[PDB]
Amino acid sequence: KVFERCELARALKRLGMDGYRGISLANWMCLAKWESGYNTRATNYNAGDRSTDYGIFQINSRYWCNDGKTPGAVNACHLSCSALLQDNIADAVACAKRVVRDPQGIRAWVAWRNRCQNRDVRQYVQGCGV
Ligand code: NA
Repeated sequence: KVFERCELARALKRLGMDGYRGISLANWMCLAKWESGYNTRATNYNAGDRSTDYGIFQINSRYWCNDGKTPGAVNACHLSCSALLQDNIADAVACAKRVVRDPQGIRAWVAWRNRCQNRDVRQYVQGCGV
């Protein structure tokens, strides 16, 4: 599923993402925008280390979910990576919450640093009623 901007903003707020571990909703929106373009089925193979990024937040198979083919990987979210490709984003949100529970927080995603950090991210949530 490819979510529309405000549709996604409203869903995330309902899922308790606004202010989660100090992270505003607009930041989560900026991350989803740059990682997948709000697309839940997005997958990206990293030829360099044999891992794959899954779903709306492009969560990596090396530390977060299990896809069985990634070398020396863990499954911290305790989920099959398939769970991160559903139209229902409940599991992906639960896993994203787990990711930011580590010291790096939202910085764990390089895209966030490149395109969201220190920028005016208000545009991502404007007019959505959140
Ligand atoms: Na894994």
